[PDB]
Amino acid sequence: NVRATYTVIFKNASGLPNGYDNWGWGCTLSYYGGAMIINPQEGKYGAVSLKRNSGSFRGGSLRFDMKNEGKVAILVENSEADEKFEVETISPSDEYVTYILDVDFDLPFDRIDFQDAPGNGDRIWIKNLVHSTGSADDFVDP
Ligand SMILES: OC[C@H]1O[C@@H](O[C@H]2[C@H](O)[C@@H](O)[C@H](O[C@H]3[C@H](O)[C@@H](O)[C@H](O[C@H]4[C@H](O)[C@@H](O)[C@H](O[C@H]5[C@H](O)[C@@H](O)[C@H](O[C@H]6[C@H](O)[C@@H](O)[C@@H](O)O[C@@H]6CO)O[C@@H]5CO)O[C@@H]4CO)O[C@@H]3CO)O[C@@H]2CO)[C@H](O)[C@@H](O)[C@@H]1O
Repeated sequence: NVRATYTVIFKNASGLPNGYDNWGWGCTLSYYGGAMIINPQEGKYGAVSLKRNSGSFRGGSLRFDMKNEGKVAILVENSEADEKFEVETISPSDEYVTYILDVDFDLPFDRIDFQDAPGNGDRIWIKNLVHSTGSADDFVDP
């Protein structure tokens, strides 16, 4: 079977996704309108860090809808190795945009981070977060 595995982490969020803890820092999270809303603290470069409690992801791509007042760094991490990887930094947008990003990290990852890169407290809204084991080019949106 050469088709990808698509993991819908959350569609509309009314809390953390079942199977995930938050190992984030320097922010508060709220949930409204199906969005996970990150409110980072000024000067903390805060982030949500969704930690898959059991198991890991490998390579593939990350898909999500986001709007954001400031630049957002997308990272993944391997908690066993304590190794992080910067996937992309996304510029501000006042409207939701769908991103599909290749993850070229070559260790498995069990943490997915959305970070307030400028450290200015700019808010971030996320919906419809999905991992695919396949490439962004080959992604068909579940
Ligand atoms: O309780 C559950 C569980 O916890 C376990 O411990 C976890 C913990 O929960 C978790 O929060 C912690 O997470 C780490 C994470 O692993 C690291 O990757 C992350 O690293 C951050 C760092 O904290 C930030 O300071 C840094 O911010 C940088 C930024 O990267 C850089 O771009 C920015 O540059 C500025 C520059 O300084 C200016 O001069 C200018 O040029 O502008 C630029 C851009 O604005 O500077 C920032 C400040 O330096 O980012 C990195 C990367 O994200 O840190 C977090 C928090 O510590 O991980 C631990 C595990 O190790 C327990 O172990 C377990 O028992 C328990 O159950």
